Parts: sequence; C-alpha cells; structure tokens
Amino acid sequence: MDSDTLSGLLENVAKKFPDRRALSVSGKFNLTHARLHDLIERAASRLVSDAGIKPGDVVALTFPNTVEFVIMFLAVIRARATAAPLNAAYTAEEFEFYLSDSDSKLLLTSKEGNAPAQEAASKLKISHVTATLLDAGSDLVLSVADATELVNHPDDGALFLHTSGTTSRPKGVPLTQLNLASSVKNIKAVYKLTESDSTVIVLPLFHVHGLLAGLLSSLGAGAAVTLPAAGRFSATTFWPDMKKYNATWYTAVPTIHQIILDRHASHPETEYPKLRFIRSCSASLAPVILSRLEEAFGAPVLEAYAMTEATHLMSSNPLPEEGPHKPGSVGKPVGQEMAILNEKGEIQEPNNKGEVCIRGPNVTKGYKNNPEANKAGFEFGWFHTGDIGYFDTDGYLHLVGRIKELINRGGEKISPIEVDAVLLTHPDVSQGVAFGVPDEKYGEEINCAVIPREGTTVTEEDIKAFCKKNLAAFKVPKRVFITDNLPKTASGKIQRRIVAQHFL
Ligand SMILES: Nc1ncnc2c1ncn2[C@@H]1O[C@H](COP(=O)(O)O)[C@@H](O)[C@H]1O
Repeated sequence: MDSDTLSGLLENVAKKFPDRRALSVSGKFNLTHARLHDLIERAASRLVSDAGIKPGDVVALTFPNTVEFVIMFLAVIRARATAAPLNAAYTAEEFEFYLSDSDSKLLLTSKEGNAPAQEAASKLKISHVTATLLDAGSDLVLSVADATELVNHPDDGALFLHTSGTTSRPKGVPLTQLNLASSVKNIKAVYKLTESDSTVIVLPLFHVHGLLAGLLSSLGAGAAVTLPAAGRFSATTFWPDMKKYNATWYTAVPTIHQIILDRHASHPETEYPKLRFIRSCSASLAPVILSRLEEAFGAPVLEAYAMTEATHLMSSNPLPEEGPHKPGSVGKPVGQEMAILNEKGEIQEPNNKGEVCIRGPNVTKGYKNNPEANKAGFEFGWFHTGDIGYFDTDGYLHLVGRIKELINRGGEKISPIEVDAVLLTHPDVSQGVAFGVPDEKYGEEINCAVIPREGTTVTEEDIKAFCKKNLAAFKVPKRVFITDNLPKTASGKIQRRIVAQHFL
C-alpha cells in the first residue's frame, strides 16, 4: 500500500478500504474513502479542464477547517499543482503579500468567501473560484464554467508554506509529493495508525501539524478524520465529537492541551472514551502537563518534535508497546537521520549539546528564492534546524531551545524551556513563559510572565521563591510579570520575543 507520492498512497487506500469512513463534519457529512477519492478526482479534473491549472501552478486556499478545504487541497495536489493554504484571518495587505510571494495563479475559498483574500486577489488579477459540497449525490460545485491520466511525480511540488519568523525572517518552504508521502508514512508508522483509528481535528489545517498528522496521515492509513461543525477547535464540542465519532487518538499543541485540561477541571465529562494515545507537538510539553493529561484522560501522552522544513515530524516518543515515553524528551528520529553537531560540524557524543540536524526524504529541498538561507542551512543533504538539543544514552532527544532564545547570562546559557516547565508546576500558575532580556551586568538576564489561575492571587515574590526551590539560582527569573493574557500565534505558540517586548 505504501507509495512515494501522497496521491498514489491515497489511491491505494481508497482501493483497499473504499467503504471505511474517511472524513466527517460533525452533525453533517460522513464521506467514505471511495467517495472522498472520487470527489477529489472530479474536482482535480475540473481544475485542469476548466480553471486551466497546469503542472507546477500554485493554487492558494483560504478556508476554515472544512470538508471543502480537504477536498480542494487534495484536488490541487492531484492536478500536479502546489497547494498554498493561507490563514483566513489575514488582512488584505497580508493576503496580497502571501499571494504574490507564493506565485499563486488561483484563489480558492468557500461559497461564503473571504473579503480580504478576494480584495487582494482582485488587486493582483488572480482568479477567484469558490467550492461547495452540497449532498452525497452531487460532485463538489466549483464556480468556474464548464484527471484520470494525470500522473503524479514524487518531485512535483505539492505544498507551499512559510516559516513563523520567531527567531528569523519568514521564508517560503516548497514541499513535494515525495515530502508529503514520506512524512505520512513516518507518522503512520510510529503511531501504528490503521483503518480502525479515528480523530477530531483541533488545529488549523493551514499549518503542518494539523495538516500532516491529524488529516493526511489519518487518510493515508485508511483511518477517519472528523472536523468540528464550526470549522475550528471548540473546547465544549471536543469530547462530544470524540465520543460520537469513535475517536482513538488526537494530536494538539501544549496550549490547546492546557485549554482541554481547564475544561476538564470546570466541566468534567461523566465518561471519557478510551484512547490509544494522546499526542503533543510544536512547542515544549512540560512534564506536569503530560502527567495531568495522563491522569485526566487515562491514555499515554506521546510527545513529538516537528517543523515546517521537515514536513512536520522529525522525532517522537514511541507507543508504549515499543518503548517508554520520557517526560521532557521528544523521543527518537522517525524515518530520517538526525545528528547533534557542534559549530565546526562535528557529531556529538550522547549527553553533549549541539544543533539538531536532519536528513531525509521528508525534508524540503530548499527555501524558495533564498540562495543564502540554503547555503547557510544545508550541508551534504543535512538541514540545520536552529534547535539546540542532546541525545541521552537511549537515543532519545532532549531539546534545550532555539539557538537565539537561549539566555546568555554572564557565560551561562539558560534554557527558557526548562524554566517554563518549572513555572507551570506552581499551584496557582495557569500559564507561564520565560524570556531573555538585556542586562547591563550579565549581558542577558532571564525574566518571565505568568497568568494566575482563576480566583487565585500570585505575586512576583511568590513565583521567585518557588523558582528558587526548584532551579539553580542563576536560572531564577529576576523579574516576574503578572498578566491576564499571553498572545499566541495561529500555530498555538507563545512567541518569546513578542512577550519580552511587551513587558519591557
Ligand atoms: N515538542 C517540541 N518541543 C519544543 N519545541 C518544539 C517542539 N516541536 C517543535 N518545536 C519548535 O518548533 C519549531 C518549528 O516551528 P515552525 O516550523 O515555525 O512551526 C522547531 O524548530 C522547534 O524550535
């Protein structure tokens, strides 16, 4: 059943499991793998014959998490075109930038549309076409007027995204059919996803975590995916959806797991479904959150490490049946090479820190139009992640942090990851984030911000005293900012430099 293109893999899945459920919209749609497959084929045929989509063309998509997004995403890559999913919340200015930068030739939206995206597309003279799924007797309806021997090549572009800009400049990342097929195989393999598995999407599908792990790897296993009725995560409908659609796992970022834990505290379900595992990725999972999750929902919590340039998955803790999962660790490399290198590019022995570097068929060939970033980031096939970590003697990776977020206090580098984990263990802390700030005496100093739990009162001195009991003195935040809100990216991450800037 494996293939080196995602479209080929999905064709194999549809032929083997045509009547298994593939894609549900809560309360509304329940598509099987054959039905979904054919909706995609017919939509791709319309893209080629009626919307003039040629191999190598880029098609932008901006949708909530909907059935139309799934169908059209897969129709675009099936037509040998590159999908560029974009955040529906962008301004017309941002849409204009991303549409121009990706070389999009077409903009797809729902029937309801998106006014800023359409404004940007009109200005750039990029065609706009809408997509609507009506009922189970009809093809998906495209607003363009009136596929079989399309051949998908592994090196065809399939997915185009941009990097976050947390520590560097936002760069364009082109990913191929081969990149996608490889990551879907890796993700399926390490979690042993099969056609009996089922999940609910609780992350945006325009970022690789929700897209590759939640959606595409499920489909690639003949498994089922459910989208929330309202096109985005809802803490109140989450467990009803997980129960009704027989979910066996889910994946989220730590901030979303925290929201789910808060909901369990204020409104526990009388019963929870028994899951195979719960997955965390994209930002550090504090050990205390791992333990709270395992206690609350009774399933093993497996942390993974991933990035856009690796088409999501790089490493993961394994299934209990294959090995332990370690709090504070992101587990072992899956289906790719990984090495810890010092600044002279020498491989490090276990328990020696250095830059995490990867090599494999899941890794982008290179940033778009950025020969200097490619010369700096790639060497003999190996990509430099910008993350500092080390392997323990079991070969499990422990992340220390992004190179440019480590706090250099008088020659000693502090890990904000480490301190975050400690902050979240304070009885009255709901959220917390440590960050580096300038310091006249030490060059850099560590500060942090915390959000107290509802109805609790916390002081800077409380937090500092608690930190002192649990960290070497040099790591203790010198200033503690109390606040009621920490901004998050759409990918569910708190950006350290933004918080720092806000409180300085
Ligand atoms: N499990 C994790 N723990 C800590 N950091 C992570 C984890 N997964 C991803 N990251 C970080 O997220 C970055 C990728 O972010 P992006 O590709 O911009 O969505 C990585 O290079 C790491 O710095």
